[PDB]
Amino acid sequence: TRLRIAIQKSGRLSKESIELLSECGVKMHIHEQSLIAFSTNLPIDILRVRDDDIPGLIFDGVVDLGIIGENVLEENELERQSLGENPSYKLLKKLDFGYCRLSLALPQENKFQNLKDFEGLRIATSYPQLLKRFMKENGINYKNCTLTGSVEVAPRANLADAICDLVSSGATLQANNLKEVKVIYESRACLIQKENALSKEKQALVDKIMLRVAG
Amino acid sequence: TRLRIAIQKSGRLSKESIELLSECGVKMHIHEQSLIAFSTNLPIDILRVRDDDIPGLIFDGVVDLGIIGENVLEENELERQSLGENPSYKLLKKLDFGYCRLSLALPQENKFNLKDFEGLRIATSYPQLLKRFMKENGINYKNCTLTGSVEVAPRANLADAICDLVSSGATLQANNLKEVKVIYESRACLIQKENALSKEKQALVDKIMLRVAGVMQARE
Ligand SMILES: [Cl-]
Ligand SMILES: [Zn+2]
Ligand SMILES: [Zn+2]
Repeated sequence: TRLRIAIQKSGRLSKESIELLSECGVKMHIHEQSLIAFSTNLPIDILRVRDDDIPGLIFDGVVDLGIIGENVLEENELERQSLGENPSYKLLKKLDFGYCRLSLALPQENKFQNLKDFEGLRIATSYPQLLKRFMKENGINYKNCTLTGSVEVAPRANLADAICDLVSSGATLQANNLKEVKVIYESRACLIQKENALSKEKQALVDKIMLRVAG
Repeated sequence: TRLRIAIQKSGRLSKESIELLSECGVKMHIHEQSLIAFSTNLPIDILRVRDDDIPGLIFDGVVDLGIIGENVLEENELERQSLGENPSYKLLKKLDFGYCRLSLALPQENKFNLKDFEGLRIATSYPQLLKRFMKENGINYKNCTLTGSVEVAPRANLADAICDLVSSGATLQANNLKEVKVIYESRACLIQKENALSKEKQALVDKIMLRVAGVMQARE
């Protein structure tokens, strides 16, 4: 009977997802719960999960609502489509946090003229589907390297020539002596809902939060 | 032109992987907790990554060798094949560590046959392995993919059952669950990328492989 809302357990979106929910009247205590936190004033459960699992939890109808970045959402949507599946979700609201971009970057010392310079390069990324689609759209051939973390270290480790990296301030690129060369995707946080109809009580509650989110 | 070997950075296989390399005569220094480390006596780069990335690095030819659990290798192979790709690798050796089992498990209070899983929501980090098993056995189910905290999903009423990886030497009694069916038995493996190596690198792999065999016999 309780609404299930998935949010990122720790990372970019965590703090502001919890802040948003509170401002919408959802009271809860976030301590170190491994998976679930229970709202103390409303019939709502907060599932604290790895960001990468949120799109799938929505697609699979496991949870009702989720707060997730467009990049993670689209990466996983593309993965599921490529498996021949039909992932679907309701977009409820584009949010005012989670701002970041996914960009091609090169070692500082490289002379870069064009996207054509990425031809035949090995490119390290945590977003292989998003990278793949961009490169196909622009007719550039390359070799993939999928790494879930430490992407920016790939060139120094001689694993890749270049990277496709999620960037906000430029600080981590600077630290790894890399330079942003081409933005391929721009992302923000979004609130989404599972496709299948909620029970009457649950949808009413969703409608109530959506009022205050708009608020 | 240096041999690249990918191993788990930290987790179920990390210690045992670096130990196997030492046992085989590969000396190395680890100066920091970062992606790359190097052998001191041989022309080898040691890449320390998330386990889940190792199959892909091998399929994509990014590295030459990998040490990885069969479960993780098979999950990602199935994933890549289901994407329309043709993941390929050489299996060099099944190793003497990383023993673990992917098991359907239920809450201890539940009355458990496999058709008892029919229609249940099943949480897992290995959705392809689960899907394949359930299709082979004609049991319909609802998927729940979680990268972590799988064992908490039923107590959180997020799922009815789990398909969980359990280590040799460990049980689920503490988490209040019962293993019902092992669907996959796994150990650590040494694998190689598909495209031929240079003669020099292949020669070093051969030398390592002889040593691995001697090490495993001497450890029994
Ligand atoms: Cl040194
Ligand atoms: Zn409290
Ligand atoms: Zn040293």
